[PDB]
Amino acid sequence: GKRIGLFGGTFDPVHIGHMRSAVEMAEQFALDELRLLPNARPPHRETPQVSAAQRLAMVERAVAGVERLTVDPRELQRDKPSYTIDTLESVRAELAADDQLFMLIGWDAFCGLPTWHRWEALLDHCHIVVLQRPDADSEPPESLRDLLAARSVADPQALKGPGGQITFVWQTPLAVSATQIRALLGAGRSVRFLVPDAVLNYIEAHHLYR
Repeated sequence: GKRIGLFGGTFDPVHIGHMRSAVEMAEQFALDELRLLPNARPPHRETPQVSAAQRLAMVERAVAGVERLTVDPRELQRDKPSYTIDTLESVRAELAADDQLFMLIGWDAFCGLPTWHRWEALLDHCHIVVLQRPDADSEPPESLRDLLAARSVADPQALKGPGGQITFVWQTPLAVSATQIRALLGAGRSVRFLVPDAVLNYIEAHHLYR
C-alpha cells in the first residue's frame, strides 16, 4: 500500500509556514502523498470577500508542480461543515486496506481531541501525528492519559499498519500567520515571501483581503 498524509487547515490564506511544515512532514514520513485538506466552515465565518472556493484555489496554486503534495476538497464539496471522523471515513473508504494514513494535527488541537465527534473512532482509520513546537505546554489533559497509554509510540518509524497509533514530532515552524498576513494586505503592504509565489500572484490578481 501507499503512505498518505492528511494536513487539514483553514488556509486563509495558505502560507509559507503551512507549506514548509507540509514539505517537512512528507519527507520525515516518506509519504507518497500529502493532501492539504481545506476545512469547511459556515459562510459567515469566511473572511469577507474571500470564499471557500478561493481558499481552495490558493491551496491548489501552492501545490501545483510540487510532487507529493496534493489538495483534497471533499469537505468543501459538501453543503455544510463536516465532523473530522466523517471526513476520515470518507477518505479511508477510497483507500486500499493496507494503505497507511497519517493525520497531522497541532498539539493544541490534539489536547481538545476528546471534544471531537466520536473521537475514539479516529484511530480506527489512521495514525495521528501530533506536531509539537517551541510554543506548547508539554502536558496533555487527564482525559487523554489512557488513549496515549494505549496508542502512542516513540517515533514515526514505529507506526505500523494502516493506522491505530499516535506519535509526536518536532518542528520549528516559520514565524508566519494567516492573521498577520491578512493584516498586512488590509494595509496595502506586500506579503511577498510570506506566502508561496503562486499564492502571492493569485492574491494580487484577484485583489483578495482588500
